[PDB]
Amino acid sequence: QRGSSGQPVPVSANYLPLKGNMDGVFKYAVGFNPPVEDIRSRSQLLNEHKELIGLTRVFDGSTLYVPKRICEQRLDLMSTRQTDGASIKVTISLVDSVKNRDVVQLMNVIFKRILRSLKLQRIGRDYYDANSPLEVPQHKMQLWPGYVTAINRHEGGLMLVLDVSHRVMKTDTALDFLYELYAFKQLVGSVVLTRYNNRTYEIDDIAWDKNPRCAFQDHAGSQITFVDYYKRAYDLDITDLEQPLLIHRPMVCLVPELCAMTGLTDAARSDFKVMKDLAVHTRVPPEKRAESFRKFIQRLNTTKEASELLHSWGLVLDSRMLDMQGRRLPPEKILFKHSSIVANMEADWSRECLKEHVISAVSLLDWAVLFVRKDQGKATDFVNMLSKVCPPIGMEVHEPKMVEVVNDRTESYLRALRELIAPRLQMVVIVFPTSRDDRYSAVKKLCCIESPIPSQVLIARTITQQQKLRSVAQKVALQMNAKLGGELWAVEIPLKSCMVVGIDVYHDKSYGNKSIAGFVASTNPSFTRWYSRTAMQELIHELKLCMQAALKKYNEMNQSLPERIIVFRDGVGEGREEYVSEFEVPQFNSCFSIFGENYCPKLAVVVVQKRITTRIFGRSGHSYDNPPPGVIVDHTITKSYDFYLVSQHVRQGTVSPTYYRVIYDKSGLKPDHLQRLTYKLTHMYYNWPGTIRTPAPCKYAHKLAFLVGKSLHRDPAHELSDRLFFL
RNA sequence: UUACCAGCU
Ligand SMILES: [Mg+2]
Ligand SMILES: [Mg+2]
Repeated sequence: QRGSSGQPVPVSANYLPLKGNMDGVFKYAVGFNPPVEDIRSRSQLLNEHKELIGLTRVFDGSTLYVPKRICEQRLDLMSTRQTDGASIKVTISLVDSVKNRDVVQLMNVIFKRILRSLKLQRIGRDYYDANSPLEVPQHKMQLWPGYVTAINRHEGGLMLVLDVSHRVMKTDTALDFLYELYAFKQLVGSVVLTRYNNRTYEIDDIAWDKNPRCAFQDHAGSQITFVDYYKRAYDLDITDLEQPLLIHRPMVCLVPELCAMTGLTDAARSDFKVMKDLAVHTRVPPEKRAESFRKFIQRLNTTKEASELLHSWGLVLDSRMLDMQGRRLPPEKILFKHSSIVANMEADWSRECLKEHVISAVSLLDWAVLFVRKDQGKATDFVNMLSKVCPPIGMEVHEPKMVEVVNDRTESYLRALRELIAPRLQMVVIVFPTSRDDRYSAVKKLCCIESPIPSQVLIARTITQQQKLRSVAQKVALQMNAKLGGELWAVEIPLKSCMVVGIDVYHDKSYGNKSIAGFVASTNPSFTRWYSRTAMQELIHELKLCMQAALKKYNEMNQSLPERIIVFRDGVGEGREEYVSEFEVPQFNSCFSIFGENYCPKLAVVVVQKRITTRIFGRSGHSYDNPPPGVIVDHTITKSYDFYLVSQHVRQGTVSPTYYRVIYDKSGLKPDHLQRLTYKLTHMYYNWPGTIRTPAPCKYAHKLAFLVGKSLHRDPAHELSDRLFFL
């Protein structure tokens, strides 16, 4: 159940083993007979009685945890001492000491209280400070240091995972952002925080119907206005008598004039200046992240309340992150038509791809170019450069059919497109003056669904003379050759008569929560051509037909049927992993089996997760740095047949590994032959020459899902299923 | 869309 083929590397991970003083805590169950009545009463009486008997604890309704046995193991109190004056029969019953399963929740509560002791606020699911900000003053911004803490049971033991996060908050006030707007979707996700009390509330509604003159209830129903209360409490005022307000449901009202938005808005997401200004702060190298880790753990063991609480619960934690032994997979041989290039440590061959011929090239006897009269010169020079650069890379290209669209609007483009495309024509390229998503969507709708024509769209800006021409032509020629059903490079995959399948779902709130599911399955021994389908429903029953159709395509192409079927599942949360095993695997097992006669394929189902809080650093001596791409971590953190792989190379900052969780293995593949396989599949992406994060079938499936949900909104035509039209 | 990684009120 463990990999075995790879040279070991020294690595480390942001984890803290917690000492095993677990057995001490004893559990008491509480019982209340006559009134019951909720917590206010439960807290009061339990407080008094159990405090005389003992101190500390957690009591969530019925269960109660205390480190020591109560002075009486069974104790009965008979007085509610409430306003009514009735009686309550308190029944304390000691049960075992603590279950192995139940310790995790207890230490979770304890550590969240510990972190609250340090003055750190809890925003989102994260713990951020509010008195030590890194500040970028250009665009009214800064960063708040943050710690992403979680106590969970991993195979190594009861482990606290720590991770340094940063949360952008704007010095500008919500009133100024509203003035800029003069946006229901944007604010609801953001957790807007108040400035006067430095308290944080997730926002739900943005209501301008209400007015500040309306006064909220307080002091037993007395109506007091917001401005008077804020002046009395926090010593500030609201300048605007009439203003929009924000609503959060626990009736909580937030005033924009004192509210500063956290997070970065969609306009800020698009604006490149904001991203590049933030990146130097938010993106942290590995050495500074290690230094922040050791500063945090030094801070935790020095403050008074935190130091006392840990010894009160009798747990002492290590003083440094965990060290471990990952293994580096050998670099793989990337195979071009007439030469082979072994990728460097950076795992990039973008320069080399320019100078070598593609494996199999669809000779461009004819292709078309649409353009506007303004960019006619741009189109001509681009076509000339493209014709110049193609013969070096093996493709053979002829001069196009050039059509000048009457107007830049998409409708004229469509009117030309219907007449232009023919069964003979292999591809159409399009010139665009402005980058607008609707025009791209209409073009891709015609090209993918309504008519079977692969196509490429180019906005004018990237082709505005200078040295843009060579780079853009060389990075568009390969994309065109990939869209024409031709392969650029290859790697040697030992697996024979295997059909790797990649499933990833793109949750789109806009399109009625359709949960667009991708489905990409190889149809070649060399894993260079693919069959693409997409399943959508309001997945359960469309995956059936997608899988049967893919099996039929493989049978049509290879005159056989596969013995192995490897399924990589993405887009599923950590909680819902068991749901997939319960409901999806048996359905697949029966569904392809029933069609045909006595056909039983193996179905290896592996779940892939990108968003994780685990970090793997490397060292050689004392300095902490990023590990080279291609390192596996399979032991001491992995639980029940999983592993971690680093495959991406980052120019600035640290690497985020990828989690792989084998939820159902019946294929007979070794864990090592699956690890190496999913590493080799990482180089199979034809848009980026080099490695990526997620395996190539899953990345293709994610792009297919994104294209179908964001742009096409329907099923791409079955004619283009064989071609990677979505690249 | 040239292309990869981010009590409060
Ligand atoms: Mg994911
Ligand atoms: Mg593309």
